[PDB]
Amino acid sequence: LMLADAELGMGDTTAGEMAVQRGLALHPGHPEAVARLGRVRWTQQRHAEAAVLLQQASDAAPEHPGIALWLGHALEDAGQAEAAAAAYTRAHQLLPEEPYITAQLLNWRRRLCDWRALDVLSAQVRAAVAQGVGAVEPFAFLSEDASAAEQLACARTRAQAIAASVRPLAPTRVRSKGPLRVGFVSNGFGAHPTGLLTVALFEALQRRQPDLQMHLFATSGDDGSTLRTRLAQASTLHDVTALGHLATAKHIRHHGIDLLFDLRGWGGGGRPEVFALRPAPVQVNWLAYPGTSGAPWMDYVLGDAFALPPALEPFYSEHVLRLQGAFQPSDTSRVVAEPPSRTQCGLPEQGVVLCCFNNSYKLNPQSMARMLAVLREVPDSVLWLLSGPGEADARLRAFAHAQGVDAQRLVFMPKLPHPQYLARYRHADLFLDTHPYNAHTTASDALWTGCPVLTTPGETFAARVAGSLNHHLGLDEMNVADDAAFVAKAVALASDPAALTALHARVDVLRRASGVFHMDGFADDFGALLQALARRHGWLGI
Ligand SMILES: O=c1ccn([C@@H]2O[C@H](COP(=O)(O)CP(=O)(O)O)[C@@H](O)[C@H]2O)c(=O)[nH]1
Repeated sequence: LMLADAELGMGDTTAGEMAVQRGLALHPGHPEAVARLGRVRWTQQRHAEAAVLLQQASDAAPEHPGIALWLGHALEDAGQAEAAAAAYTRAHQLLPEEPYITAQLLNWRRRLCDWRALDVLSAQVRAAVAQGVGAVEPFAFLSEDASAAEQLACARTRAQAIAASVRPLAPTRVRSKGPLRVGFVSNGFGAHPTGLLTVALFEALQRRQPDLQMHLFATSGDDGSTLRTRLAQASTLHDVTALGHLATAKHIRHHGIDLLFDLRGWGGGGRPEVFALRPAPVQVNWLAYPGTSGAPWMDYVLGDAFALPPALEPFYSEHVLRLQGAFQPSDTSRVVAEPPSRTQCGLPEQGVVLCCFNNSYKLNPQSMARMLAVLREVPDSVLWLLSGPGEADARLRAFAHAQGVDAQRLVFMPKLPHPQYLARYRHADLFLDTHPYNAHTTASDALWTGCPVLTTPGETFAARVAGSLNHHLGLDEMNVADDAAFVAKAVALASDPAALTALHARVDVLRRASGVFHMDGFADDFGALLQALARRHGWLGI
């Protein structure tokens, strides 16, 4: 059992199982034992079986904390959202002081739009980051009202834990001579944000920057998307799913990558330990983790003048590089299809449709309140949202009612295949952004379909992304100072269709004319920046 933990700790789940099972062989029905078995299952990804057992073991010892949290982990990944929440609750009841349970609880509550004791929970996670302690996940922490400084703190602490338990590969340099090898590590190469944002760029680079060798290190297998196949077509895609961290790192070294981009990085399925092994001489943070890595192994972050302005530099560990337009490319080959009718989409046939298709953890009391206030001031408006996990949708219905709006004014879109979800935007009149974690991919999606995005650019990179897209498009009037200006601008537009029509017209002009959706230009800018970076590190060219 002690043995079994070490065996499980090591990775040998089968030997782990064998040990545990002999443990149970002694006292059948025992909490401490029954739980480890369920943890084997969880590790083995037999997630429904993990939860049966941890429920047996939880029920026999309603008081171990310990076991409660582990049952949460298992119920989370088994898609039993509300029950996983109820388990983290208990684990928090038993140990209110442990800023490792609180962090997992808070995050799971944001994702279910459960806001009980939110501020008290957030404070305790922020306290934990200020001493950290250290538990706290930098991705989850993005959802909090913390400053750039606090996110950095959270990220270092997490980075230090990794850098301590890893020995870097032998240092190497950028080749002085020959075509530059450029590498990108992601689990999202396919029908995922990363694949979706980068695909038209890679095809543009393949055509326009022949002196750069693109390499994609995919930490996920083929999902059968046209994205994965296009990405494969436009580069050398290496499937490294199932290689451990070190073998992944060695495989990047084997290919002699000069510049290596981390697309995810604190992400969730991200392999930051691969970066921690420094397989490439220059390592860049870009695009799909909207914050600092906080990490000694990351040389650079790639941003832009708006989303990462001079006043944000003190709060990055990386050195800051900027593109000449927005940091964010997108799939400009996408023909947005026509949606079903409004009725077929749950929408009324008349009425202004305000929408926000953001992830549930981005929808907080502040972002919701201000969307709801727009609805109160605009008679026949409707609010169109992504349907969310567990009972998320019902909690927002109750909150709308509490905020003095008819709950039936909220329409919840089920998750759709990307081409179908994209088409939904043609029914939307205005996209209402979230704070402090902006719409990112979803804002690019919205604008590409022709739907304007209203945002309140904040003080962190993650609260400035929507506003960068507006800024680089020329839509400055859609970046407003605060909640009051937000509700006012939206109300102004929603209650005057002629101005609204003019705005859609304006977005169409600016869509075609600005550099924002010009992936050829993006490729030339990106490539030139890569080349100039490489010469700064001794590349002589060719
Ligand atoms: O019904 C849907 C809903 C969402 N998306 C896609 O879900 C993704 C946005 O999800 P994220 O919040 O994890 C990524 P971000 O925070 O970096 O912006 C995009 O790929 C959307 O096109 C769909 O394709 N269909």
